[PDB]
Amino acid sequence: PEVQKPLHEQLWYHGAIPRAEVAELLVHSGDFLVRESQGKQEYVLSVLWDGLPRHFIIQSLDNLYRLEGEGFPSIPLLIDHLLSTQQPLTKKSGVVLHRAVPKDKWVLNHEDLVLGEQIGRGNFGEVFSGRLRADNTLVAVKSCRETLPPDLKAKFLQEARILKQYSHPNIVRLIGVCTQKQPIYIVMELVQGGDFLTFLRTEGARLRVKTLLQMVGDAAAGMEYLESKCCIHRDLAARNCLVTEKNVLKISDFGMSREEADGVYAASGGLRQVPVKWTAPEALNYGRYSSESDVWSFGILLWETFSLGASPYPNLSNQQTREFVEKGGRLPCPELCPDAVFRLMEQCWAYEPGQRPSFSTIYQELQSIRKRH
Repeated sequence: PEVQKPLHEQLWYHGAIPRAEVAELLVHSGDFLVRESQGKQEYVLSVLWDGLPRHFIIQSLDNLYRLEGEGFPSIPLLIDHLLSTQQPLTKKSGVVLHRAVPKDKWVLNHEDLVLGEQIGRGNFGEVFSGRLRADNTLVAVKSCRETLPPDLKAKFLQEARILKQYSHPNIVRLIGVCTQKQPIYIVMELVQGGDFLTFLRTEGARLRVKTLLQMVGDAAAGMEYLESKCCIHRDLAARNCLVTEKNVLKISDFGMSREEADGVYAASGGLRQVPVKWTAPEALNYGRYSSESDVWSFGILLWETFSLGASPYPNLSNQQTREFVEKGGRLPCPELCPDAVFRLMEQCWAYEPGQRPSFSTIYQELQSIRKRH
């Protein structure tokens, strides 16, 4: 029976989840969960009341857990008491429990995972290879440095929030989220061939034009899917795409990605290390991100592909690149780039976002070009 299970096996115990996720989960008055305060090193009962989460420290003495009333030898017993009696958590607050909010299917225990070697560094910190102990599934593990500013750490679970919703052959699969203890991890499929930029540079002259077109076609299919889900990626670049053992491309690094039903994300203005040279002018100038700015990014990706991993605007700083683009400046046609592909790239970088092609158009055009290779 449930109440006899340890706290760490309870459906309504959410461990090290951050406050922003708590606020997401607590929807109706009386919705609650129990978690660990990483700072205070105490258990906390978080409950929605008058529209906002309220956080109550669970006291312990003589191995009995309590608030301002009776004590119990376990937190599940305390929770059962409060729920069954409908007693306010404190006389002063009047807060009453109504509904235990359970973990979703994506939560993974730390004990389910073994971390391997570092494979990358992202904006939040290191990315590791790893394995699931139950079956030896190889995984990629995204971590978050503790010293990052609170406002940025609050964005760490965005990649998981987004990828939980998706399933497509050209988008990296989420496996789980390790939020029951610190350190918190996001666990994804391991795409064994690594990043596409390194692939282009390493395999270089071995790659046939037909293969290059299939790989950017994969990217285009991934982007068409994301658009269909109202997802604006914002960080599309060759180095953020991964290559499988069979040279299938998958889009990765969703940390910046935003879901917007009406198709436009207005940036905070506070983003650091913005990928300027991959970003559309309206996105930088006015903070307007959309699938149309992702199309701009896609044009840069196409340039990266057909240059076999050249660095864009190599003789310009980020500020100089913005000034260059405002003057009409664009990247030159790579030697190996078919005329039709360059024409498409040029359309991706139309100054006005409304003049850029759709991802469906891009995918169909790339496919038609490949069929003559």
